[PDB]
Amino acid sequence: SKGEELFTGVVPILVELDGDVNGHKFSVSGEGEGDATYGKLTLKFICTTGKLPVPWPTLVTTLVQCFARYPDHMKQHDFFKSAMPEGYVQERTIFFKDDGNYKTRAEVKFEGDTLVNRIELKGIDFKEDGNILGHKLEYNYNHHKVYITADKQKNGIKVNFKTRHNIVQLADHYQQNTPIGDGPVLLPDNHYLHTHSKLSKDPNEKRDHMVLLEFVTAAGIT
Ligand SMILES: [Cl-]
Ligand SMILES: [Zn+2]
Ligand SMILES: [Zn+2]
Ligand SMILES: [Zn+2]
Ligand SMILES: [Zn+2]
Ligand SMILES: [Zn+2]
Repeated sequence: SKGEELFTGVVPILVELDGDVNGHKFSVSGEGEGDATYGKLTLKFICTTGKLPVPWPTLVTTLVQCFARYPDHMKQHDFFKSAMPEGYVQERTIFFKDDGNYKTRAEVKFEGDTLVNRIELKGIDFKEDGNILGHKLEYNYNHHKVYITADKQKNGIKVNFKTRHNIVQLADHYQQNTPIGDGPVLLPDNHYLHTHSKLSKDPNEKRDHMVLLEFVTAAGIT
């Protein structure tokens, strides 16, 4: 697709999130770069409103799958790049086992050379002594397969996966992505993305933050 040509090199990224979980409002901003040729994302996130009222790892999935590396034989299945530069809307619900849920809406699109992911998140029904509001999560390495199928009536895709974070907390993620523009997109055969991520800290950063390194690779079609 033509969208694909936009990702041939290193692309700067801006990520922005306004959130409200059980009435606790906050905001996060992040920046870095993506290199789809390697499926590689490197980002640093800051909580601009002070202390994050939820654990950083619970926000990773919310905080740009257009940077996935699609092998050559699968490139006709890359919906995400095909929707660019006009972009796509990503809507998710995340159901935390025995606890609350997040509902999110994001617009992912190019603003000139910058890929911008602008998000709103609302979280409800969380328990005060649950794992999310009680901040009980580890902060290490994860790998999850992200399953994708076409949603042809909406000219987009439907996505599902599970996460697990050690305290273990389970979450079911359900996602729908729809193009912003009216032009043609690639509607994929069923496949999945390997999503491998590592969180860390910047030793010189005083603000509440997260450094993220992520490698995303499409698979599941022989
Ligand atoms: Cl994986
Ligand atoms: Zn925490
Ligand atoms: Zn809004
Ligand atoms: Zn493992
Ligand atoms: Zn989790
Ligand atoms: Zn994997």
